[PDB]
Amino acid sequence: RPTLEMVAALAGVGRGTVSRVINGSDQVSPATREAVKRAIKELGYVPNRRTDTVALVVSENNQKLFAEPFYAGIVLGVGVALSERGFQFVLATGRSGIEHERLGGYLAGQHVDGVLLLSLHRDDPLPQMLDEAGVPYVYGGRPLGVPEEQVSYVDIDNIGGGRQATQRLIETGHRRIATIAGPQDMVAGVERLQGYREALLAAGMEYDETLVSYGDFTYDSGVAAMRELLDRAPDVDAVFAASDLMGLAALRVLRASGRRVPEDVAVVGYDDSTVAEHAEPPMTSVNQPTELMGREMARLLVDRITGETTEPVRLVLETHLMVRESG
Amino acid sequence: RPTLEMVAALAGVGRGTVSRVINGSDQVSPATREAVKRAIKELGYVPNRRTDTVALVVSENNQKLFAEPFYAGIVLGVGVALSERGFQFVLATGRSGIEHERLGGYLAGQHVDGVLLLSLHRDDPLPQMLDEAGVPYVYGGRPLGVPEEQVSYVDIDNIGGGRQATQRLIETGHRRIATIAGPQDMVAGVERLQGYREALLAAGMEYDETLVSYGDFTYDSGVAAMRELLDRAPDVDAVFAASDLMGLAALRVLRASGRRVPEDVAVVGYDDSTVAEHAEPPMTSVNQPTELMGREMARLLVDRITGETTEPVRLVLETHLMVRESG
Ligand SMILES: OC[C@H]1O[C@@H](O[C@H]2[C@H](O)[C@@H](O)[C@H](O)O[C@@H]2CO)[C@H](O)[C@@H](O)[C@@H]1O
Ligand SMILES: OC[C@H]1O[C@@H](O[C@H]2[C@H](O)[C@@H](O)[C@H](O)O[C@@H]2CO)[C@H](O)[C@@H](O)[C@@H]1O
Repeated sequence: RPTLEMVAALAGVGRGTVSRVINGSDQVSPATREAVKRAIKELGYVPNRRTDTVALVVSENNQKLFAEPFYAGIVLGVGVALSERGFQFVLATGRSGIEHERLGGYLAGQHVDGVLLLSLHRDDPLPQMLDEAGVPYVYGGRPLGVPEEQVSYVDIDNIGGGRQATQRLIETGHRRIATIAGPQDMVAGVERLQGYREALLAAGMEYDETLVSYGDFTYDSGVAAMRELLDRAPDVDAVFAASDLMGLAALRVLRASGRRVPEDVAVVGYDDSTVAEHAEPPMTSVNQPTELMGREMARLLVDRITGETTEPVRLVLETHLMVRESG
Repeated sequence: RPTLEMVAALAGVGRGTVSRVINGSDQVSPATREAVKRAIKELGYVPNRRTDTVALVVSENNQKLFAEPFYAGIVLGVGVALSERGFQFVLATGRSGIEHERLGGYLAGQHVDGVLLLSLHRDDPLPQMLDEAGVPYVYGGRPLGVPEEQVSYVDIDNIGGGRQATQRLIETGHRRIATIAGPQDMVAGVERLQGYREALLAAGMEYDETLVSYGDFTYDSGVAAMRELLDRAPDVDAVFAASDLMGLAALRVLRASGRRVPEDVAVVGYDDSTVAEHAEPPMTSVNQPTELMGREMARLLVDRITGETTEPVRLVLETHLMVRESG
C-alpha cells in the first residue's frame, strides 16, 4: 500500500512537504504542491483510507504517565469500558520523532482493531499514519488545526473550565490575575488560556499578556513560570495554573518569595487531583471527569470498530470547581 | 497449531488438569494423567516450543501501575534499554482470568517479538500460553514453582533486602519485631519474609508467626495487617513492612493507636520511594535498583529475540538500606 514516504521519495521532497500538501496547508509553493500531487497520482496514493485489541497511545515519554495525575483516570475508564465490550488495550507511548516513526509503522501492520489518541501535540504525525493505513481512531482531546467535523473525539469543556477558574478569582476580588498557561501546541493549553481571557473580558478587565506565562504541564515548567510572573508583575494577586502540578509549583515559588497563599496571592489549579488535595494550603482546582472521558473514548472507538457508528461523533464533557483553601 | 484448549477438549478435562500434566504436578491421578498424555500425542501437542516491539505485561489491574511506585521505574528502564537497541514497547495489564485469556490469545498471534513478564502471581497462565506459541519471554521476578534453570529472569536479592530491613531493627535494639509481609503467591512476598526469618534466626531470636501478618502490597492491606498485629501483640516494638505503601499504612495505624514512631515502634519499608521520603516521620526503606532491573530485563529479552543469546540467563541485583527517621 503506497505510503507518504513513497510520495516524498518520488516527488523529491521530504515528509514535511508531503504532510503539508495532504492537509491543504498554504505552506507549500504551487510548483512543489503540483509535483507532490503528480506523485500522489502516479502512485495511486490515498491519504484518508480481528484482534479485540485497542492501542491507547499517549504521545509523551512514558514517565509522564506516572508523574501527571490525568493519565491514571483515563486509563481506568478506558479499561472498564473496553472490558464491558469484550476488548482489551495495550498502552503505547513516545514523544520523539523516531518513536512516532516506529509506532506509526507498527500500527499500520494490523496489530490492533483501533487506536485511542491521547495527549497529542499539534503536528504529531500518528493520525496521518493511521489514516493512510485505514486504522480507525478516536481522540481524547480535540485536534488542533484539523476541521472538527472530520474526526471523532471526546474532550473536556476546557474553555469553560478556564472560565470557572478565572471567574472564581475575579469573584473573590482579585485585580491582577495571572495564569500559568498550558502549552499552546496542546488543545487544553489553548482552551484554558482562552477561558481565562474570556473571563477577564466578560468582567471588564484587561487581557494583559504580561500576566500570561507558559508551561508544558510539568512541575518544573510551573516553577519557571511562577518565578517569571513575579519578576514581571510583583503585584500579582492571583494565579490560575492550568494544571495541578504547575499550581503546586506556583504555591512553592510563592511561599519561597515570602507571599502568603491565599492572603497575598490566591491560586486555582486544574485536575482536582491528589496533588491539589495534599498541597499546603489545599488547592482549589477545576475538576474534569477524566474516568468518564476514558469510558466514552472507548465506547466511541468500539462503535467505529464494530460498524455500529459510521459517522464522526464528538462529545464534550463539563467541568466544575472544587473549592479549597488556596483560592 | 495445537493448543492446551484442544488437549483439554479431546481428553475430556479442563485447563487446570492439562496445565498440571504439562508441569508434571503431582495433582493429577495416574489415569487422568495418561488420558491427557494420549490426547497430547494424538494432537501432536508441544507445550514448550519482525515487529521491533516488546509487550511489557503487568499481571495486575491497570490502576496498580499508577498507585505503586515500583512500576514507574521498571517502565523507565525498559523504555531506555529498548530505545538504545531499536525496539519499542507496549504495556499490557490484567489480573483476571478473562483478561489473561484474551491477552494470551493475542500474544499468540505474532504481534510482538517478545514479552517481559512483571508482577506475575503463582499459577498465572500467561507463561504457558507463550511457551506453547513459541513467544520468547524474560521475567522481572523469578517465577515461583518453576525450575530456575529453565527460565531467563532479572530479580532483586529480596531475601537479602528482607535481611537488611530486619537486621536494622535488630541492631537498634528491638525485641518484638513484626512484619507486614507481601503476598505468598508473589516471589518478592515469599523472599522478603524469608529474609526476615533468616535475620531473626541469625540473631538467636525466635520466628514467631504471631508477629507475621500478610498484605498484597496495597495500602489498604497494610492498614488491615497493622491493626491485626496490634491486636495480637500490643507490645510490638518494630515492623518491617514489605513495601512502602504497606509501611505508610503501618505508620498511620500506629499513630492512630497512640504509638510514637520510632520511639514506641520503629518501621522499615521497601522501595525507597517518594512514599517513604514524604512519610511522617520519613521512612527508612530498602532501596532496590528498579530502573536497572528494567534495563536488564529489556537487554536479556532483546538478546533472545536477535539470537545473540540462546541459553537462559538469570541476573540478581543487590539492595541497600536507606536510613531515615522511622527506623
Ligand atoms: O490537565 C493537565 C493534563 O492535560 C492533558 O491534556 C488533556 C486534558 O486535560 C483534557 O481536558 C483534554 O480533554 O484531553 C487532553 C489530552 O489530550 C495532558 O495530556 C497532560 O499532559 C496534562 O497533565
Ligand atoms: O516492592 C513492592 C512491589 O513489588 C513488586 O514485585 C517486584 C519486586 O519489587 C521486585 O523485587 C522483583 O524483582 O520483581 C517483582 C515484580 O515481579 C510488585 O509487583 C508490586 O505489586 C509491589 O508494589
